[PDB]
Amino acid sequence: CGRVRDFVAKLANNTHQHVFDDLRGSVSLSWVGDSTGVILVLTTFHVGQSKLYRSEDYGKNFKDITDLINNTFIRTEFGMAIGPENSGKVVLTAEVSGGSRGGRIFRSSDFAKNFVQTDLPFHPLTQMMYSPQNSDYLLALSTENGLWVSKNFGGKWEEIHKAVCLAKWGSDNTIFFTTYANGSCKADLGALELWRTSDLGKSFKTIGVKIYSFGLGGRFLFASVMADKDTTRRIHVSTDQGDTWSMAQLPSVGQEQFYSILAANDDMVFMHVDEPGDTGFGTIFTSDDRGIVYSKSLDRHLYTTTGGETDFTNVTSLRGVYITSVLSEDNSIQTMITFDQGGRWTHLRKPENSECDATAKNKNECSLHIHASYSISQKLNVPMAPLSEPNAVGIVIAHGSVGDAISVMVPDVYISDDGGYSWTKMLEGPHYYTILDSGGIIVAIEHSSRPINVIKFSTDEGQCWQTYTFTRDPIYFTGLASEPGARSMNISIWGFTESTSQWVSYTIDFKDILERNCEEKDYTIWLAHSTDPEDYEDGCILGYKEQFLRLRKSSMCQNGRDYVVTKQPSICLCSLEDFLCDFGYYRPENDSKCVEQPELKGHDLEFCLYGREEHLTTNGYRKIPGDKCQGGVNPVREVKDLKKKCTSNFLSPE
Ligand SMILES: *[C@@H]1O[C@H](CO)[C@@H](O[C@@H]2O[C@H](CO)[C@@H](O[C@@H]3O[C@H](CO[C@H]4O[C@H](CO)[C@@H](O)[C@H](O)[C@@H]4O)[C@@H](O)[C@H](O)[C@@H]3O)[C@H](O)[C@H]2NC(C)=O)[C@H](O)[C@H]1NC(C)=O
Ligand SMILES: *[C@@H]1O[C@H](CO)[C@@H](O[C@@H]2O[C@H](CO)[C@@H](O[C@@H]3O[C@H](CO)[C@@H](O)[C@H](O)[C@@H]3O)[C@H](O)[C@H]2NC(C)=O)[C@H](O)[C@H]1NC(C)=O
Ligand SMILES: Cc1cc(=O)oc2c(CN[C@@H](CC(C)C)C(=O)O)c(O)ccc12
Repeated sequence: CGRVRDFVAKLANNTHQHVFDDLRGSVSLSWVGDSTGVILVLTTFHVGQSKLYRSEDYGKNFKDITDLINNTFIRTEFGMAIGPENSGKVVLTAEVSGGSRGGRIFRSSDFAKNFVQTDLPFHPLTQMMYSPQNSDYLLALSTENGLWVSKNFGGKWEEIHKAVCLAKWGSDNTIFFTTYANGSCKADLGALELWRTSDLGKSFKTIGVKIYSFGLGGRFLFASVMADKDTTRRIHVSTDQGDTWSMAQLPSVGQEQFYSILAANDDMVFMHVDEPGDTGFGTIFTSDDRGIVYSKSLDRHLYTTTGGETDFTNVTSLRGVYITSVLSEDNSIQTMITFDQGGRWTHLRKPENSECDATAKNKNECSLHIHASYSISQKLNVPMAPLSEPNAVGIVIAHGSVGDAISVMVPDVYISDDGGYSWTKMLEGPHYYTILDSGGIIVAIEHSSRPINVIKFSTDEGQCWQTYTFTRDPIYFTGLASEPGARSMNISIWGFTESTSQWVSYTIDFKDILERNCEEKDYTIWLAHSTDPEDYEDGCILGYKEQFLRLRKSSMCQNGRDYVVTKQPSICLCSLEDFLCDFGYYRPENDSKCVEQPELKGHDLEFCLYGREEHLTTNGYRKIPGDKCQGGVNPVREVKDLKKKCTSNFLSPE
């Protein structure tokens, strides 16, 4: 096919070895800041000692800064707490003598050039959490279940409430937290009170009662609330930060049951609801843009209750695309993909040249299935979960199998450049994989029981590969590290030599491999979501199309750190398919027409009794959240009031 020439020399001077000498136990790695190059490596020993290393070169060289922490012992439970973005804030938690009045931290605002020791008034139960708004604002939970806040980068701490189960930063330095009264968080479960502070503890407002748990995603604030004189509970939603609430359109659940936010974005959430009775699976619902009304997206979605693992995956390299696992009747697992944000799920098309396996009832006809958290947890030979990056358009890389179900065999690696519509076997056998330069470079390391001296790369998005021996002394591979955001040319291969064992890291700079900077000609026009190009609506997803400029497979050049994914939207005519049925409406049959329910049952009937004025009254149709369509069809009909229809059956008092 095609390759890069004289590459060996180009990677020769760019391969940078660093040996880590003393290392043991927990090894944490933290990137600090974007486009800084700062990496922290924290190690701990036990009968012990903590070693701390720093690199400004993206891992090409480190320097032992343990002398900055006074060679004291860092507790790994709390790891390295890194400030948001380029703040440079770094906080480590030291272990203190048993009798100490309070804990102790080592903090740096300088990207760990200098640290300062600070004795705390308390003992941290949790890692310290930075306010996303202001990186000098931190909150922590004490072992006494106190809520402590620092206005200056952990220098001074104030205890704002004395009983707290859970606490979170919202937007604008807001703090949400749950509290208890009588006794342990555990005991008062369901009886918890939900509070909010917007002043950092000057004043509070209790925005919920009978609270079980809460959580944030997108614009939504979710709270689980227990039913009066009952063992069950249900979701309530707030977009006003607790000021007003509304009951969700979801079913209630018992105590063995749970809710989970699978994904949330400014438009909506995917809510997973556990099935009653230890199924190991649930149903996924997608919400409307209020987070109030829930369409039912997927049945028998696999989510384990203990050590809860779900293969649910945002495919971040193309808009609207998500993959996940479902549990079949034959008790086997199948991967499904949605291109529309959960309006439709379907099996993943299999590679043209792939062959079906034993799991498949027909040798000619089967599909592609993806290994993800679940496979991993069951200890199938799976080095990495699925990878995609938003700056690498359409690209998805995953271990998988081709057949009627996820198979237990040793998986090859598969790739897609179109966002999951079509696939190809990228490499045979399990590999660790990473994306550099927004897809300009793909890198892979073989997964082996025995040591490896070799790395593999592709500049054509996985179509052909080349091989580079980065060391004479082969190592046992322990991981890849590369700058978050997939924009660098720099990749770190982590491992240890055969023993007297020690860790080493070989960091490779591809700057010479692609010497040429990409230019306008190197990009070609690509419509995302194309199915039938003769169709006027081809590629409309959620009301609109996007056309991209993508880097040619053939063209090899660096995209650049400043690279901008450029795309243009086309606004499609609204059709009924752009709407979801509103409360008390459903799509019977083939027709996409939303029609009125004859009567509301189950949680529909629950809501209908217990809902509120806005949602109970309806147009029968709402725009799918995030759906940008213009013109064409707007359903025309008058808002009705459904409260009468539910209460219609009940005898009412005077
Ligand atoms: C599945 O993965 C997709 C790819 O990552 C997700 O798409 C991304 O969604 C996020 C959030 O909706 C978008 O984030 C951007 O954030 C910046 C930050 O600016 C500020 O925005 C508001 C202020 O108005 C506030 O939240 C903060 O102050 C932020 O600092 C915005 O300026 C952007 O306009 C945009 O909102 C990404 O743009 C988007 N990526 C792509 C490639 O479209 C998708 O949401 C995921 N699905 C789910 C359900 O989570
Ligand atoms: C691969 O790793 C190397 C480090 O080994 C990274 O080197 C860094 O390169 C950037 C730009 O190429 C340098 O940035 C600087 O930016 C400021 C802002 O204008 C200005 O002083 C200069 O224009 C300068 O270029 C940075 O100093 C440099 N750092 C080191 C230690 O060499 C390189 O960025 C990595 N490659 C990629 C693609 O990320
Ligand atoms: C795996 C798992 C098991 C479980 O029992 O509960 C989970 C929950 C709890 N969800 C809360 C609702 C609230 C947080 C919005 C609730 O169920 O009341 C998760 O959020 C995520 C994962 C689990």
